[PDB]
Amino acid sequence: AKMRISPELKKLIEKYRCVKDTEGMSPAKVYKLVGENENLYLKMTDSRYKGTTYDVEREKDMMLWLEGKLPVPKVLHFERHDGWSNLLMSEADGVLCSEEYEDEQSPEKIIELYAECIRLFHSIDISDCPYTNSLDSRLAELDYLLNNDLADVDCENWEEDTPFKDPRELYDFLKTEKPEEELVFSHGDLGDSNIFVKDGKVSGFIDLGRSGRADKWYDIAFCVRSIREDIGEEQYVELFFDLLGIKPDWEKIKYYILLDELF
Ligand SMILES: NC[C@H]1O[C@H](O[C@H]2[C@H](O)[C@@H](O[C@H]3O[C@H](CO)[C@@H](O)[C@H](N)[C@H]3O)[C@H](N)C[C@@H]2N)[C@H](O)[C@@H](O)[C@@H]1O
Ligand SMILES: Nc1ncnc2c1ncn2[C@@H]1O[C@H](COP(=O)(O)OP(=O)(O)O)[C@@H](O)[C@H]1O
Ligand SMILES: [Mg+2]
Ligand SMILES: [Mg+2]
Repeated sequence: AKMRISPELKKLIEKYRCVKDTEGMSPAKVYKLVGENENLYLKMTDSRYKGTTYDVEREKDMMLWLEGKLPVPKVLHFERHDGWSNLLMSEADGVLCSEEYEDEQSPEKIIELYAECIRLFHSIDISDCPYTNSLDSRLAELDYLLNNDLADVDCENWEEDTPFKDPRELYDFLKTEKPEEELVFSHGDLGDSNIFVKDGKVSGFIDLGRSGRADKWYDIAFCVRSIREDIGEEQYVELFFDLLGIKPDWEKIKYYILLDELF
């Protein structure tokens, strides 16, 4: 248990000036490798999350599968060293969505980007998708996290509208209100922190440990959540739906939003 990376990987990143990310809120460790000819990225999770949607090991699988289907990083190196899952990947092409609009009067551009991701997602053949993240599987995983204290139940940034007075109240609810599901490709954590844009078009997706099959409303819900907080104006949510060309199923949007609360 040397705590981190193997020798080989150490040699591989030597040439680069390692810069530790400070944005990622997951349990994973992220490092930007500032190189001469390019930039590389190293992401790693410890053994506690092995098997879970946090496991970069799983993230690596989806990264490989999605190649030639979505703009994802190139899997440059992967290893399981000392109970850790370490992934070396290519820098996402484009500009981090969040950064690209971090301060602009571009509400419409954001919404457009979100709707493009959704349509784009729907066009992906999940017939051979490595993982399935159905509600059943997710709740089983949530249950696991809570039992092993792998979830931050006290100090997380919760929605101002989450009723529940404790973890199990919410778990129970999710377990009781499971909505009907209609599998489609799902990112798992669709936000301006995991999406890249270029020339006003999506150019890349990262953070894939939670990708796989799941209901259509999952990602839709995530977008709505960002939108309502990052651009206060009920009117901009209606536009997002106009672009997706569908009516909102509020009951399901609320559900998937709550589902993400303990992750
Ligand atoms: N625990 C680790 C996870 O922490 C965040 O996830 C949390 C969301 O950030 C919270 O939502 C807040 O941030 C949204 C932007 O996404 C805003 O729209 C919203 N108004 C805010 O309440 C939500 N309540 C809980 C969710 N677990 C990271 O995103 C995710 O990558 C990381 O794995
Ligand atoms: N391949 C990549 N190219 C560019 N930036 C990346 C890449 N991988 C990670 N990052 C950067 O690091 C941040 C955290 O990485 P992410 O995979 O989202 O970890 P977490 O699961 O904690 O959110 C991202 O918001 C992004 O800024
Ligand atoms: Mg992320
Ligand atoms: Mg993540």
